Amino acid sequence: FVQTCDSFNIPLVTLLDVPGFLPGVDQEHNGIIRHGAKLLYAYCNATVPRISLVLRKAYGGAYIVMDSRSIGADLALAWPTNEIAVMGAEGAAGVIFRRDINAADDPEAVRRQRVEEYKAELMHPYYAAERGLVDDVIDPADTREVLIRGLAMLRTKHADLPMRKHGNPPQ
Amino acid sequence: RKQLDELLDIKESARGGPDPDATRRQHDKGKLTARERIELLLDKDSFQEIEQLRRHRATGFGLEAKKPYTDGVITGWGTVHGRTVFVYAHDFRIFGGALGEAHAQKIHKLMDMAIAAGAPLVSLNDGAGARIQEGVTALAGYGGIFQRNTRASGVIPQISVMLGPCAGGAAYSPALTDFVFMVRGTSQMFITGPDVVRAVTGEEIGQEGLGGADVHSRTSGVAHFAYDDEETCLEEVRFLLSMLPANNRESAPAVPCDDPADRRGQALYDLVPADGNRPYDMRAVIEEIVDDGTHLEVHERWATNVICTLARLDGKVVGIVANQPQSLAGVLDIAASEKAASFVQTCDSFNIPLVTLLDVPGFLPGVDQEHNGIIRHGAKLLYAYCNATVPRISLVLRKAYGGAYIVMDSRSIGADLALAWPTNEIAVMGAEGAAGVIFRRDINAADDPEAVRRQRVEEYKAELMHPYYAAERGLVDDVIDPADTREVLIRGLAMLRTKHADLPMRKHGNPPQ
Amino acid sequence: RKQLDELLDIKESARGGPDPDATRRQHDKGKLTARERIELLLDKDSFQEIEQLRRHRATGFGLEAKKPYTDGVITGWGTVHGRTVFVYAHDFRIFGGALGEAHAQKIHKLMDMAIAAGAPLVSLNDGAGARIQEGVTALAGYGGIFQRNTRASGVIPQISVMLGPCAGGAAYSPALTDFVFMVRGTSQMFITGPDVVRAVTGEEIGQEGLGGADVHSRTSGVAHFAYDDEETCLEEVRFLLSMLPANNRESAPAVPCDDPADRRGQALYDLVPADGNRPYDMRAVIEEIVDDGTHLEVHERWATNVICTLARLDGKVVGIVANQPQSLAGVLDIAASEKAASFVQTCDSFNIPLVTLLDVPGFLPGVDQEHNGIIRHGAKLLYAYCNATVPRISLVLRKAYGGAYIVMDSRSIGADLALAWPTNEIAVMGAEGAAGVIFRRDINAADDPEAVRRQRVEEYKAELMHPYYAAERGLVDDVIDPADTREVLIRGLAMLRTKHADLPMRKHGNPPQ
Repeated sequence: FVQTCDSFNIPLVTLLDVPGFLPGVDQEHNGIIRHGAKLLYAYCNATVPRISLVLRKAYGGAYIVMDSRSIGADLALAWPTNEIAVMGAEGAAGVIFRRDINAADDPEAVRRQRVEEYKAELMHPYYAAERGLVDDVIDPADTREVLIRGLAMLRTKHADLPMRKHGNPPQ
Repeated sequence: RKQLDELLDIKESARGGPDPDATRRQHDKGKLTARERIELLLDKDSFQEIEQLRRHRATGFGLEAKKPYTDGVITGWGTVHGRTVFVYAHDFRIFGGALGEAHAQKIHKLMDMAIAAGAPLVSLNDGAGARIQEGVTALAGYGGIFQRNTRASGVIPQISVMLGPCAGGAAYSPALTDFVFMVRGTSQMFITGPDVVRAVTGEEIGQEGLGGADVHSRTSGVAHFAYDDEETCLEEVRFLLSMLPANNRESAPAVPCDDPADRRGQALYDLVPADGNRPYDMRAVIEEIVDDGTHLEVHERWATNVICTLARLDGKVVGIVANQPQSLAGVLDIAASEKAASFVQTCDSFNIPLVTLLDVPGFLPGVDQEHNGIIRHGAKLLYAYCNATVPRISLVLRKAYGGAYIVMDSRSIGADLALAWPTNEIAVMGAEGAAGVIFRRDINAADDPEAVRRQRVEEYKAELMHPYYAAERGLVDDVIDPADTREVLIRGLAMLRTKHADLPMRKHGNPPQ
Repeated sequence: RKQLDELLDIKESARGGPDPDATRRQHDKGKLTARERIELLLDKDSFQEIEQLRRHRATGFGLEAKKPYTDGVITGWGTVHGRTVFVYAHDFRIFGGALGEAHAQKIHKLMDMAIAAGAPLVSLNDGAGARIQEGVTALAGYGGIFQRNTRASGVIPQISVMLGPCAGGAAYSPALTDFVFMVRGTSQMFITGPDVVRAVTGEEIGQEGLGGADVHSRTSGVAHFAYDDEETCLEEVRFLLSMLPANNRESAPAVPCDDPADRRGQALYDLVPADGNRPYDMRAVIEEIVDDGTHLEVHERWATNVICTLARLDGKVVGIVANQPQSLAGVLDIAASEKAASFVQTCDSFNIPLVTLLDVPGFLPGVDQEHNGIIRHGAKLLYAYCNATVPRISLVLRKAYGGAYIVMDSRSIGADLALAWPTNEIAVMGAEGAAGVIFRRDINAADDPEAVRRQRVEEYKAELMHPYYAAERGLVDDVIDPADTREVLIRGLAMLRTKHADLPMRKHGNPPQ
């Protein structure tokens, strides 16, 4: 769909609420690595206006593949309900404070504390906006107007593609 | 003089990595260090390093205390067989080779230098995932890597060598490159690791069973090559680089050839039965034809019903796509279509001529094939050949039936030359089943309708499917002595060397996904 | 929702800046806030902000304690007269508007959006230098700004509005833009500030004396415009944008014109003396000729011996270069050459036609001019005209002597049309000088040498310097009724509107520095 829209000069709006990729032997053995790369390639190679908007979850590689600023989106927006993170706080605090959790008279209160400290520094709804990974956090009810105004500013976008016969996208 | 001593100390401290315990843990796993791998890849003394002394600038969660030199990736350039190559190599000893902001900017800088120079880019991968301590800031670093893989695609050769664990988004970087090499035991690739698959699906599986070199080499198609150890793997990376151009503005480098070029292939008379039911190893045919019997097979252990291999004819690189009658009777299926499409596309973008050897009875039948989309996967091979502008020669050895004849670089989809052996059967293969309608009057007359059907089918085949029918209609350019194959291909490719073809005005085609 | 209420609170907290004292301190200095300036520049309710919530991540020297939203810069886009314009404005209330790493990346992002969209870029500058506390890391942020100013140069109009202090490398960003506006009293620009000049050179000077709007407007040439207040300044920025195209692929936008193209110019008979010794204001001539007497003079108060101004003829933008006989007798000097070269280059790159009005006796003589390089500075104007591909019309009102005639868009350097009034004197030098050299021998002999001279001068002036000499030899295309000037220029420009001229195959010329 991205490839078709791109080649016929149709602007792309991506709405994220994605926890990750489908786990399983079925997915890895049938090549999610090469099939997932097709979506990534289509967005990276796209030259039409591109806006991404995170509604809720945007975790790990999936955040990056769904037209993140990092792969060339012209604008990235988020709702105040956004959770943009590499992984869950429980997992991250788990590894970082392994030593402090193993010790302590109350392992489960030192875990719950380090999770809250991790979330407060690295995983809150304003973290992405404070670092420029998203361009604004918006009132959900303004979504229609913000997309219209973004696309109108981007209507004249020229981007150049490299000198080649064709890319070698994943088959 | 104080300053020089300080400089030798800091360089020695950066070269040795963060501590010698981390080196021992790496060697204990049967893995080499980033620097040992760069030395095996590159010509002696060719390596020039960039940003050796780079360190992270992150804070929180103990990062201020652990700022090792290189920040976990070694970046620079050297030579392979005298030609410049750009390389980056993760250092697993530094945060498990995990991606930081500074680490990522070093990779961005090096990838940009490869694209700017028009020279190949080799990744020696041992490190996946964002540093959890840096957060999404570091995750965003993968974006710039993906953009650069995509900009470089079909511009400079990109080789990915997997020499360690690779979990999550990071695995997509190799997927965007031209060739993926894996080492058995020490390397794995998956998007979601075994811990999370157990928790979610309930399936129980180890790292090797989920995403080992044997999985990706034989089942998934993610790995083009698999090797027992790092030494053999990096030897074959050097050999592949010797068969590829530096960039899409050059042809693969030619070598001097002692192998005469008029050397007759009388052995082909015995290797290929005239009995169309008996199989053979198509590799034995390739080995007879190409310079010194040398070829580098890609996806050797995936979809073995097709062969994709790089070889030389009169010292000049060629890519060969060939049905393997030994394996699923040489039919095309989803996997073979994906394998051949990928190979044709790569050769085309790097100015490598294509020779297609046909012995194909059709496509693999089954609910499995139709339900999982052979229509859109088979179209990938068709698109890759139709869209190809390198010299293209097809040669029918035995069977070429239906759509499969047309898809395997027929003259009808734009092959420059089509040849056939006298053993060729080029047919539509629907006569059985058309015979009912075509001969309905004769069958209805009966006195054994089945034997009058079988007779009229044989009469149809004798008039429209004999060995000289294609040649008499111009579907093939000649019927040749099998033993002249090597010479005819050499002379064909030499006539086509100067072929320019123009591609249409577009951003890109919309090939089937 | 709790989340919406939190969002309105954080946005209100970002809009109002770090503390309520800071706004009053900005107003007390006679300055507006960044947001008030953006409201004066842009059409009501057109402004869309990006990265309002961005905050720094630096840790030196007490920074970790004050991380205000937005950093020190407001970035976004809106419209001026319905056309999209990109803007960044320093917020002096945050670290004195000084450049941090995050602040710089916001500016990089916004400049990239302007270049990608092909629309003008306006900087509302109130911020001096890198944050000293962030160090070389922050300083390197200016590099990316400089690269983008350079890539954008002659592609999109770049306007710099100086509304505060500007010390150091930062001043070079405006220098790379097309037009610099300054406000008297509240704005200054210098590379080295008064503190450091005292310590090193021992000269004592204030900020206003070193780099005020009057210094840069009248002496240095760094400022194209100067205004008493911000309100008039930003009104004139909007007016300049209405005369410029969005990018180098468009012409300046035309407006409807009810000022007839038909004769209006009988006043020119009185404004311009036939007595070649007597001055006049060349602006009075321009005001007669152009639509409604409206023109926007650039570098009004610098090198007043030349006029560069933007006006309209029949609703279409034109750039006018004209000698000012009122000021240094209308000679060309270093400053005038630099001023006109800059103006011709800008008009050419933005597809604005050029009309040149000559009344020029020669170049300013003296050691000062020759020793400070009139040879290389005069060549800048020559290069700009020779290299120009827009429609070009020159019109000689009175004097056009020697190299000055040739440099001011003569037919000989590629003017499409050259016109003259019947008051024209086109010659290699004055009659006095020419007769002097030609008849040196006959004057030095005979009786009444200062009477033979008087005779030969009168004969030279009558025979070689009459108003029809140039026209009879094809150096000018026509001699016109002064009162027809407006109509002849309109008709000439309309014939030349479709002019395509090709530029040579090169990275860039090597114009004189």
